[PDB]
Amino acid sequence: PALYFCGSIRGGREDRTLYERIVSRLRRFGTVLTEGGDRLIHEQDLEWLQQADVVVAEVTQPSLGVGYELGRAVAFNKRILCLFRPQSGRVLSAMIRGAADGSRFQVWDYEEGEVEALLDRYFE
Amino acid sequence: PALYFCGSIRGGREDRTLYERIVSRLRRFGTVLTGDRLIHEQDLEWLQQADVVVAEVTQPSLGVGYELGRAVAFNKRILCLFRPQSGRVLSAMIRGAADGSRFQVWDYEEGEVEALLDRYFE
Ligand SMILES: O=P(O)(O)OC[C@H]1CN(Cc2cncc(CO)c2)C[C@@H]1O
Ligand SMILES: O=P(O)(O)OC[C@H]1CN(Cc2cncc(CO)c2)C[C@@H]1O
Repeated sequence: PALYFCGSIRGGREDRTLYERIVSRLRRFGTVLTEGGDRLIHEQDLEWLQQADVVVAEVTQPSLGVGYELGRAVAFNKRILCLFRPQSGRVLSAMIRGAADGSRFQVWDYEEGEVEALLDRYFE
Repeated sequence: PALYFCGSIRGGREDRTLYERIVSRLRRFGTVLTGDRLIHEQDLEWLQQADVVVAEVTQPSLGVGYELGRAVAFNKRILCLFRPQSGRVLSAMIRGAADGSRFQVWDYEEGEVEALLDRYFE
């Protein structure tokens, strides 16, 4: 299983420690392809994105990059899991919340402390 | 001339005034189109029926980025407006998706937005 991980960087790194947690778990389930010059980045991740079997994304921290990766990932027909925290106070965008279909694209609300648990349940 | 605008909403509304300015100008030049699943499907419709997607991308937003991802995949023509005065560095997914031709990113100053839009639209 080849896994692509999306999570905010230039939109804010508020959740970096959580991203690391989320990635540490994914490496128990597969290789993680992720992690003028912005053109290299764009070009490289678009290739990794093409190769993934699951696209896992943390969508609390608003970010253009994460949004665009999801848009290209829907186009490529990839299987997509999004993770959102209602505790944050924000309201997930409707473009994300309503691209969900309940299987190929899923969106799960969670509390930050049980992310490993949830991850175990999805990749089983 | 069918026009789709995107700007931040559930990821921030600091630029609401500036969005109104862009929409007003957009209307000179053409038709402007602007449950959560209704919204996603209805918007994905206009996005498809569009001939050019204009996004203001100064403020980070999942939905503007998504819409942009889908428009690159609908090979639609795209123009992005970015404000260095915000102090943000724009996402590399946006600056680097650009090809100078069918996908453009222009850095402008808040005052000149009307002028930029006039140049873009002959
Ligand atoms: O928050 P961002 O920055 O807008 O997008 C964040 C997403 C886009 N990423 C690709 C990327 C990787 N290294 C630097 C950049 C510069 O942005 C972008 C991975 C991340 O999931
Ligand atoms: O900031 P957002 O919400 O993440 O995305 C912002 C873009 C998504 N919009 C579609 C939309 C329309 N009515 C409510 C919502 C609630 O999101 C969203 C147009 C806007 O260009």
